[PDB]
Amino acid sequence: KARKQEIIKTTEQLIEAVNNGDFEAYAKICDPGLTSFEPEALGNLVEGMDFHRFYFENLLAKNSKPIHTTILNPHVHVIGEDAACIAYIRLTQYIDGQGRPRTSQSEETRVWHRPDGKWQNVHFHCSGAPVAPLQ
Amino acid sequence: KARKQEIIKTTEQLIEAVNNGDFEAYAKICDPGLTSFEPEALGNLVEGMDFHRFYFENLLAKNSKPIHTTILNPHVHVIGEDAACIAYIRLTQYIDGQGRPRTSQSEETRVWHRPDGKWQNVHFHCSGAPVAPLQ
Amino acid sequence: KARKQEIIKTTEQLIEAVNNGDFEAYAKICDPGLTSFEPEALGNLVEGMDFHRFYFENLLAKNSKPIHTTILNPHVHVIGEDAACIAYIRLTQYIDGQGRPRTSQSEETRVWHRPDGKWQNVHFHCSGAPVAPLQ
Amino acid sequence: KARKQEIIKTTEQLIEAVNNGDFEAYAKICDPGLTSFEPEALGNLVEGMDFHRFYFENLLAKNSKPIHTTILNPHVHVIGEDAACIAYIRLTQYIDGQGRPRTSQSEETRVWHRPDGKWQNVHFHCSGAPVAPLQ
Amino acid sequence: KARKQEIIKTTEQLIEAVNNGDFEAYAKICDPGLTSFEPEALGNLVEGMDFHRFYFENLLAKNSKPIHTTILNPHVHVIGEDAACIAYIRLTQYIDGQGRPRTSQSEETRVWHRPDGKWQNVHFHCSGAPVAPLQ
Amino acid sequence: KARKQEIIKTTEQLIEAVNNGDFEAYAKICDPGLTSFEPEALGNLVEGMDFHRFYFENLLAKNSKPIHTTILNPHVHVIGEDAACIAYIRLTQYIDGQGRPRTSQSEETRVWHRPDGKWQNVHFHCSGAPVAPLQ
Amino acid sequence: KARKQEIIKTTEQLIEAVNNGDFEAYAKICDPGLTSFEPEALGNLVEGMDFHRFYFENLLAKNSKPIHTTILNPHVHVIGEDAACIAYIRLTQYIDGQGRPRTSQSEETRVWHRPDGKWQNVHFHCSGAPVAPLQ
Amino acid sequence: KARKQEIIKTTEQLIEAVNNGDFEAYAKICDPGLTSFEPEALGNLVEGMDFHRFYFENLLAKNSKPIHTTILNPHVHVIGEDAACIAYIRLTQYIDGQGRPRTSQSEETRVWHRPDGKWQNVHFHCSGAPVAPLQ
Amino acid sequence: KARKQEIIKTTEQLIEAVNNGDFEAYAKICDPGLTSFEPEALGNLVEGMDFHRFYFENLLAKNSKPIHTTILNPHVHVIGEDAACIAYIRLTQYIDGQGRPRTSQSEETRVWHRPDGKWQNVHFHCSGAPVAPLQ
Amino acid sequence: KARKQEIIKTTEQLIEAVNNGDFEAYAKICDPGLTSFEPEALGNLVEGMDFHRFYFENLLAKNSKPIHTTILNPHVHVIGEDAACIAYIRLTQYIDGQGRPRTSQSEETRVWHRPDGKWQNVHFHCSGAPVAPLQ
Amino acid sequence: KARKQEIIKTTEQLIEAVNNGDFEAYAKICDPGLTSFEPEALGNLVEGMDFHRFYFENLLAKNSKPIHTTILNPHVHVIGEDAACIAYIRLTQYIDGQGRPRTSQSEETRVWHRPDGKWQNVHFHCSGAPVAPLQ
Amino acid sequence: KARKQEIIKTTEQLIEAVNNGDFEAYAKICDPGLTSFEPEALGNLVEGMDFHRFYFENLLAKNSKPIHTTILNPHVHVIGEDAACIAYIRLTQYIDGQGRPRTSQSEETRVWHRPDGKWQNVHFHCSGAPVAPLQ
Amino acid sequence: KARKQEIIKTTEQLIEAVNNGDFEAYAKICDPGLTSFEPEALGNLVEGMDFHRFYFENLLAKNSKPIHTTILNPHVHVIGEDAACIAYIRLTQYIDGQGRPRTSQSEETRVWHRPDGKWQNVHFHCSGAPVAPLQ
Amino acid sequence: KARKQEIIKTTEQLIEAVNNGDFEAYAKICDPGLTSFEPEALGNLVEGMDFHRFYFENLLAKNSKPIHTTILNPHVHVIGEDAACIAYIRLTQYIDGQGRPRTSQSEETRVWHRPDGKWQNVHFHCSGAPVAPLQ
Repeated sequence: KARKQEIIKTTEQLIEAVNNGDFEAYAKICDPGLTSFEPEALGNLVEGMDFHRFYFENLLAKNSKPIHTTILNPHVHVIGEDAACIAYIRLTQYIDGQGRPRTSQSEETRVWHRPDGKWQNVHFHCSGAPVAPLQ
Repeated sequence: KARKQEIIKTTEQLIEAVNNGDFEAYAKICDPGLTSFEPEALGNLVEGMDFHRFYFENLLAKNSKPIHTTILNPHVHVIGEDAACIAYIRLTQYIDGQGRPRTSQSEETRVWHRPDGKWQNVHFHCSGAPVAPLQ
Repeated sequence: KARKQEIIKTTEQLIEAVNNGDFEAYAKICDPGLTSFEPEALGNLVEGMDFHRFYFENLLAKNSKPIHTTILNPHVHVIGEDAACIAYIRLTQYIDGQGRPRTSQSEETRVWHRPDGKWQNVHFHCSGAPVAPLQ
Repeated sequence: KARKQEIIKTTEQLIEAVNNGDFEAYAKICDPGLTSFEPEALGNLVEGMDFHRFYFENLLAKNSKPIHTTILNPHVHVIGEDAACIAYIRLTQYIDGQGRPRTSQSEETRVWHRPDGKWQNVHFHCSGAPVAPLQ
Repeated sequence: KARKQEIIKTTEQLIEAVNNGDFEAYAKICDPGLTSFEPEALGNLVEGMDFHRFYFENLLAKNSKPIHTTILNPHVHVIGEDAACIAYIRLTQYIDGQGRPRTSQSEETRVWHRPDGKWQNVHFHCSGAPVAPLQ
Repeated sequence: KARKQEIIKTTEQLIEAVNNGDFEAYAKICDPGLTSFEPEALGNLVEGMDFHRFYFENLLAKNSKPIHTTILNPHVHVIGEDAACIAYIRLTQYIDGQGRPRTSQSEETRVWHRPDGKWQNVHFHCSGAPVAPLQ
Repeated sequence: KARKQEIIKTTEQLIEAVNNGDFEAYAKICDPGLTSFEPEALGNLVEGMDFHRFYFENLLAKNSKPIHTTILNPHVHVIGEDAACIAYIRLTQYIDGQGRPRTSQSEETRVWHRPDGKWQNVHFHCSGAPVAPLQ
Repeated sequence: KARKQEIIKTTEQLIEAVNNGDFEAYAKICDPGLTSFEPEALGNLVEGMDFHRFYFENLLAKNSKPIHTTILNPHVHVIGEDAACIAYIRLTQYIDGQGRPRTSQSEETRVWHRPDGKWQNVHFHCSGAPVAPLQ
Repeated sequence: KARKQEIIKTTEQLIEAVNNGDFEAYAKICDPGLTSFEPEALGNLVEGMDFHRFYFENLLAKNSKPIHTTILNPHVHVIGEDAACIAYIRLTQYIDGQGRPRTSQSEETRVWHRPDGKWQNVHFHCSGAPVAPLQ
Repeated sequence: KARKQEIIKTTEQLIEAVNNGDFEAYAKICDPGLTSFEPEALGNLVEGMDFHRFYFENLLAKNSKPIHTTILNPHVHVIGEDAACIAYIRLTQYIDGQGRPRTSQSEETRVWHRPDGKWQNVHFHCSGAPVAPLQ
Repeated sequence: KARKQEIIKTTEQLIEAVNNGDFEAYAKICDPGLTSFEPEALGNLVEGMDFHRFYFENLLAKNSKPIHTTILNPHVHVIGEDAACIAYIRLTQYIDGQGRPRTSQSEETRVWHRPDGKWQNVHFHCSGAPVAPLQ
Repeated sequence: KARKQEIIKTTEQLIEAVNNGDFEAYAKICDPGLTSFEPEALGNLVEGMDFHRFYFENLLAKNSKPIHTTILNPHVHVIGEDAACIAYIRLTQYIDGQGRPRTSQSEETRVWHRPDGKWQNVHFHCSGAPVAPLQ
Repeated sequence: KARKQEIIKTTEQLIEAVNNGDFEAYAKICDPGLTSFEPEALGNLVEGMDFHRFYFENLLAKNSKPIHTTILNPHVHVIGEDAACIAYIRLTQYIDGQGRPRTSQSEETRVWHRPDGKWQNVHFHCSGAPVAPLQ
Repeated sequence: KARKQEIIKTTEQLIEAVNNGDFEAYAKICDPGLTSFEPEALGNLVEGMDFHRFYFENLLAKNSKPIHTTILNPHVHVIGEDAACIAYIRLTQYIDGQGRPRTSQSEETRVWHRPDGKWQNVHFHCSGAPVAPLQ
């Protein structure tokens, strides 16, 4: 019961890092063999870090607008001593180029494993909106 | 290396069962606590079997058209003695109501665990097209 | 903790009655001073039973199609010995006039009171789709 | 008969606070376990204060335009010594970015309980327009 | 206080007569100098009975479909011993040519006078939908 | 015959006051229990003065453009010693934001009563265009 | 004052003849040098009877549908012992090819002269709809 | 034969006055009981001078652009010693806001009477374009 | 003055022949070196009879519908003992494939010469609609 | 054979004059009783010079752009000692308001007579584009 | 001068053969090394007979509708004892699937050479419509 | 075999001259009796040099943008000692008004003759795009 | 030079087999490790025979319509004793469901290798239209 | 197995050169007889270097924006000692003129041969997007 809390804590940390534009921080939580389905891949299965490094260097760098993220009804499956899965709904509140409020939704899955006594994210599937807020 | 083959074999079996409209068969491979993201849920996270039982009783029952399914570039992560994850691209070839050929694509993730010495599917995330071919 | 279960049980019963087209049954669970916000009222606050009696006599009577209803993440507030409130999301699966599957969503609130030792529904607010499935 | 007046008085106070952009004031009238259905949640059931805190910090702060709000035909149910429900129609008059007059309508439900001898709002369902005037 | 009830009673009777297609009955309640604003006049002020006699002879005659009419929040002004005014909102529920339910709204004013000890309708203004249900 | 002239005279005075933006003047001619149907109410029946006070404070204040109003074919019913009704068509000529001429039409009903030996307007129904010229 | 009545009587007779499809009757009331502006002339000024004779032989012949015509607010100028002018608005109620009611408006001028002690129509200008009801 | 010339001469004079923006001149040629059908009246029959006085004070005042008017195929009926009617087609050439040439057509009727030994225009019907050139 | 009448008479005869579908008759009135501008030539200048012979053999042959043709304001120039030109406007009334009346306009020029003591048409220019009625 | 050359020479001269904006020159070649069909007349037959004088005073005056005109396949009929007709196709090359090249086509007829030993143009019919290049 | 006639004669013969659907005849007039630009080639340069043989076997075979072809203003260049070129405009009149007349235009070039004392067509360029009439 | 090379060489030279805006050079290679089909003629067959001289004086003069032209798969027929024909596809690469690259295609035929021992172009047919690059 | 002929011969044979619906024949010419880019794969790289086997069993089986295929300008590279590449343009002529002719274009590459002394196709890239004719 | 690595290495080098705008470098890796299918050729098969030289001189020269290219799932066939083929999917990430991120996909084939002991690219087929990123 206590193990579900630390998956949600770790997941929160990861999302924080991304919104902060901290590539250094992000690289410590992801497995170096990470794979992902996301809208920016145009239906392709991407693998490794360097496809993502572009957005941390050229988009997230300029992040100045106020933002808020809410995680709704997380379901955690624990499937060994060192293995976990989480499914959740994500709401992001942001302000657009007109100065008006906006909200966008994505539905998301992450898979976790614990090599060397540290949790690492090995896979990610993002659906509905992209990871960055929709336009 | 040999453990990746049996995940792909088991995944194939599951997809076969669905196309066949065999609810009995389908219920043996899924965990009774299965959860899923799929377009038919309208962005909601559904849990348990009875949301799916409707399509096996009222749609799949009438399945008469010829169909072919191809799995492209499956990536398998093995994350314990009894835990596995698979990501893949799915192409379905089918014939429409005009009698013309059609093809549709979905991109898909499944998570697997082995309680009682049998593999069970615990989570599913489907993206692009629905599980049944698009119109 | 046990009182939340009987609100969800009673709410289920009410929804059953409506789908069944049982006006007799429906009249026993509702307060005779019931009020409602629903799309069929065109933004107006209707009160009493006879606005609803039309659909039980002229629409629900003919109900023949297969249907399934799922209640997602019900939140119950208990606010006295004899007073309760419930908020929930409703998914309805149905088959259309072409013979194709459909799903529709509504988000809903009900308020309950217990005069004479029996639960009665005193107010209802329906949002998104109407009470009957959308077209 | 006298208890219906103090529900309408309290409801008026709450709406005043929101239009004024007074988060401090707003937090005293709402229950800390408040839940709401509103268009900004995109069909989701939100809970707690911090989803709302964003608009008091980033939108309502800048409120400068003249505004008027009218409550039409409030119906109050009183359902214990310490429990009440109110349904009402809301008209808001405002001036747009062109300097022209506008009016918008919402239809609304609030549920009230009296712990510690003070009325607290425990649930809210907003329909038609959002809480802030429509564009 | 009692005089407001008999205006609402008389108004109900008139609406009944129209839906029934009873021209004989309708002619007894209206003043022979009746005037009206209604959508069928195309923005013109019509006077006397023979413009209306057409619909009782050629449309209302064929009235076979089920119908229900609800009067919402009637306001009555009494302005002498023998003079009254009523404003109200009207909801009509009907079934269309596809066999589907429909609802339409009109907002309406009637003026009443009592020559020879019998109430007579002297003016009518109809707005939103026409007197017969909208298509 | 002479009593029809003073209703038309009084009605003219009222319309003058509105176009002039004289709230003080307007308040003396209307009954404090005035009710109205007008397009700005969005199909609702408004009552009392403060819904109208907004336009005298924020729109009519700025009235600078040339305007002309013509009343066509007024019909007056006199229904006691102290009670009257008037129906009329209104044409307004105005100049738009391009500097081009425009004309708009509304069709209108007013009801009058004479408490304390002074005529007061008790009800108003406006149809076609709003009270202010259309855009 | 009495001479205005016989112009309206004569005008009524003419309109009757046209709706009846009586070319014989129509030819007795019109001057043989009649001229007209009407939509069927496509902006041209037609003169004499034979342009009109086509519609009495090929359209009006088949006239079977129920019809009603109302003349609103006729203004008559009398301009000698034997000379008159009339301006009026015409409403026609008719039933369309779907079996639904319709109404159309035209605004019309006729000029009259009395050679040989009988009134004759010398000119006609028709505007808005054509002489026959609009589609 | 000679009397047809002076009607065309007088008609020319009137049109000149209007294009010149000479309200003084215009008032001498029209009967004080003039009536008209024109597009600016929105299908209504206007009477007297003050509806027209607006355009001489606020539009025609600014008339600066070059203009030319041509009268085509005038037909004159003479119907007493002191009574006449004229029907004609009018072409107006003008330059638009882009500096490009434009032409517009109207088809027109005027009725004339001679009280006190001076011709006066008693009625006017304008069709196609308005009196001022079309945009 | 008398020579203008015989040009209009001859022109009438020609138009009669065409509507009648009489190629024999048509060939006697036209010069064998006839040239024409008409919409059927697609902006080309056609010469001789055989381009026209197609419509007399394959379209005009089937002419069964009622038709009427009116010639408006013919202008004739006579330019020798044996040479003439005519310009005119043509209105055709016809019944369409729905059984509804229609009217179409063309504007037309013909040139005439008298070799061997018989008038012959040497050129034709047709504008607006084609020679046969428009669809 | 030689007489066809002088018609084409004279026609060229006329077109030159128009493009040059020389009203003086143009008036010497046209008959004072000239008539024309042209698009600027809106389907009407204009007669005399003053309708054309407008374009020489207000459009052609400003002619500054480069222009070229080509006459294609002129057909000349000679129909007396002093009477001629010409049909031709006209291509005009011009530069538009963007500075891009444009070409437009018209198809044209002119009729010529020789009073007092000088050729004069008595009629003109222009089709496709107007006389000035199309936009 | 006489050699231009036999090119036009030979060209006529070829077009006859095509419309007749005579592949045998067509093959005798074309060079076996014929090349062509035509719309059916989709912008490609086709060479030899077998691309054309398809339409003689599967389209032209069924040719039943009446057709007429006119050749306008042929220009012939003769460029040796045995070499010629022709440019021309082609009008085709035909009847469509509704039974209505149609006309289509193409502009065309053919090149001719005389090996073995017989004229042969060596190249063809077709522009505007295809060789068969347009739809 | 060697004669095909000098036709392609000469054709290249001509295209060079046009792109260079060298009218002097262009006039030496073309026959003074040149004819052409090109889109700028609007479906007409133009003859002689002066229609083309306009573009060398008013468009090609300003040619400043970079351009490249490629000739694909030229087919040459040689049809005497002094007579030749060439068919080819032309690709032009250019930069537009936004500064973006563009490519356009035309398909083209030229006919050549050798009077006085120098090759001269006698005919040209251009299809798809115009001679200058498309917009 | 002779080796280019046998590649074109072999390529022709393959295309024949496909149009014939001969899966047996097709399997002998392709390498069992064949890969392809084609529109039916939806941008994916397919490998092996069984994706293609569907169309030979369910589409090509029913092939009844007349068809013709033309190969334009094949370029062959020979790159060893046993290795070759071919690029070509393909035109297909076919008849549609209306019975009208159609043509479609694809541009295509094939790669060939000679194991065991027999040519085998190892790769295919198809662009523009699909392998079967476009709709 | 080792030979597949050097094809992928060489292919990477080529793509690098293109993005860098290094024409010198690009010319060393391509065969001087290179052929290509690419969208810029408009369906044509181009051959040699000078069609490509335009983009290295006029587009790639200005390349300043950040860019990233990813090669997905390369398949290599090796078909001799000196002959190879590669098929791959290409994703390009770039920033647009608004400063927003973009991604585009192409699917691509290259053929390689080793004359003189150096690998040279002999053919290229590009599909989906062009070689430069899509707009």
